[PDB]
Amino acid sequence: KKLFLVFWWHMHQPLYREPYTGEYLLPWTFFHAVKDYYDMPAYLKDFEIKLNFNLTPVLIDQIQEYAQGKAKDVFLEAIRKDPDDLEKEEVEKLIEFTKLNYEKPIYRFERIRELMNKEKLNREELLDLQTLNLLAWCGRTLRKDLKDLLNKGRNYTQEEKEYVLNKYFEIIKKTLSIYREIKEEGKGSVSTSPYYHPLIPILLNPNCVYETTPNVKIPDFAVSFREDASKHVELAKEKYFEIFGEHPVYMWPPQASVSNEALELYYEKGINMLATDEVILKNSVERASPYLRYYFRELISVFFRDKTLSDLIGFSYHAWNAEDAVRDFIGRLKKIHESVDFQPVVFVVLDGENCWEYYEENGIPFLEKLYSTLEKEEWIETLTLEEAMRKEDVKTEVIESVKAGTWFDGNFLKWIGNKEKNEYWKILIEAKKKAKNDYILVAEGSDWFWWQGEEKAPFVEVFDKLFRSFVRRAQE
Ligand SMILES: OC[C@H]1O[C@H](O[C@H]2[C@H](O)[C@@H](O)[C@@H](O[C@H]3[C@H](O)[C@@H](O)[C@@H](O[C@H]4[C@H](O)[C@@H](O)[C@@H](O[C@H]5[C@H](O)[C@@H](O)[C@@H](O[C@H]6[C@H](O)[C@@H](O)[C@@H](O)O[C@@H]6CO)O[C@@H]5CO)O[C@@H]4CO)O[C@@H]3CO)O[C@@H]2CO)[C@H](O)[C@@H](O)[C@@H]1O
Ligand SMILES: OC[C@H]1O[C@H](O[C@H]2[C@H](O)[C@@H](O)[C@@H](O[C@H]3[C@H](O)[C@@H](O)[C@@H](O[C@H]4[C@H](O)[C@@H](O)[C@@H](O[C@H]5[C@H](O)[C@@H](O)[C@@H](O)O[C@@H]5CO)O[C@@H]4CO)O[C@@H]3CO)O[C@@H]2CO)[C@H](O)[C@@H](O)[C@@H]1O
Repeated sequence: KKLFLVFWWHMHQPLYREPYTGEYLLPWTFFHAVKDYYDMPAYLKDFEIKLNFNLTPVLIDQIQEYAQGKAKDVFLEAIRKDPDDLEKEEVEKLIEFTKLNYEKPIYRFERIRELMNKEKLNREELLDLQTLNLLAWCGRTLRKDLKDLLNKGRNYTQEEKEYVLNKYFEIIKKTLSIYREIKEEGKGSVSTSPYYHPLIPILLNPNCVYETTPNVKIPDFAVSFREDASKHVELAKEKYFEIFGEHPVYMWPPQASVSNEALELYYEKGINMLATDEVILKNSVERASPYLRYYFRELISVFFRDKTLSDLIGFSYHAWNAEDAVRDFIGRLKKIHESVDFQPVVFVVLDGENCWEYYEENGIPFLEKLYSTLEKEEWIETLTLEEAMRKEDVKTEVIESVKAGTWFDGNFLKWIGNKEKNEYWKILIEAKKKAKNDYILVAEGSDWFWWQGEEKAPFVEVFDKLFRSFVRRAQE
């Protein structure tokens, strides 16, 4: 009697490339590529487990541009420059970026504390500021290789900074290939999402938000987004085919977001399985175990993730010692194993790149110990998405209707419903009536709405500039 454990690590970045200047206005794709996007599937070279990955097509597009050397990244240009050539604005952005990340354990360099307590920075201090920002984002693979430079902690030279930069781009150049390799070798399945990570249920039917928040105000959706929702899925299939050589049969719905109409669209586009959140299961069916494979109207398979286990990794274990955390996780899995007489399927699904920066040493002690311990428990079998879809010795159930929602409180309020987020939908609705190209699809990404209408925070004005630029470019 095994416990079937399925990790599904979701990787995504919205499009940071401004269409009039061609510049990447934030560096987050670069930094998560060098820190997480190669390294997370690279664990499979050292550990004999299965791990699965979602790659959004807009993320793939950007990884390709960085690998090809065509991304003009304005933040990275300020890192690369000799400090004598830095503009004041570039120094301010570098300071602000450091202050944003200052308390994360991956920024735990004593020299960073020294630099942020200086009234004025000279050339050698700016070089350290540049290089330590780079090295803070070092991934597991190069943390071994650059150990000498990482332990120095200070007094970096321009030659050393450039050496780090070169190694980082080598990692990026190898990134799509490792996903293809682990897929071909049967070490994991790779899924994708509708192209720019939109909220498919709202595009199909904005009235679905009322199934969970009846009091919400939404704008007048005077134009149909139903064909765009189809296009997000179809273009994603095409990009996935280019990279991996088949049409994707698994997709991760952005924000775990589903609805009856969205599940029908996924089915019509040939998707055979997806996962969503336990809250939607609880919202939709009174008696429902999350350890079964569900069939929605016998059209498409659905798994509901184990929210507790996913949130332990996403929110709890960064504050723990690595062995405390792994013992706790294994203990919980054992309690599941002993709590039922069938073989449960346990889906652990969360973002694959956003939690590690809060862990000691980028979560490498935690993941190395977790994966080492998992692979040695005879009662746990980690599965690919393909194996979880096809496994016969699993329990199964039919469901006929779900209540539309997301993994954020089961509802859509993080993307719609207040004055500021509604104004973005209004801009998009008016833009859609006049849209001439696929930049309207870029503007439909969920990320723009997530950041809008929150309390002010550094750099979020850039998301607004991007969104509004895509909206304008869509009409030309
Ligand atoms: O603000 C202070 C904050 O600091 C830390 O949080 C940071 C976190 O450690 C880091 O991983 C990242 O979080 C990312 C995350 O990695 C992504 O996967 C993504 O999270 C989504 C998540 O996977 C989904 O399950 C869903 O999360 C829901 C939960 O299911 C709800 O239970 C609720 O979670 C709260 C949880 O119950 C509490 O124990 C507490 O830890 O706080 C949790 C969040 O408030 O709400 C969330 C939805 O917010 O949806 C997620 C969003 O798509 O995205 C995350 C970032 O949004 O960044 C965190 C900094 O924001 C520390 O862990 C926290 O305890 C602390 O409160
Ligand atoms: O009120 C302020 C706010 O403060 C804190 O947030 C700040 C972060 O700590 C800080 O790092 C920075 O956040 C950056 C982030 O680091 C950067 O990577 C980028 O985020 C990307 C994700 O990396 C990417 O995966 C994708 O995330 C999706 C994800 O795929 C999806 O599944 C789901 O989880 O939604 C995510 C959002 O759509 O896209 C985002 C970009 O959209 O950009 C971030 C912003 O620059 O800045 C934060 C704000 O200052 C606390 O986290 C927070 O709770 C407080 O609300």
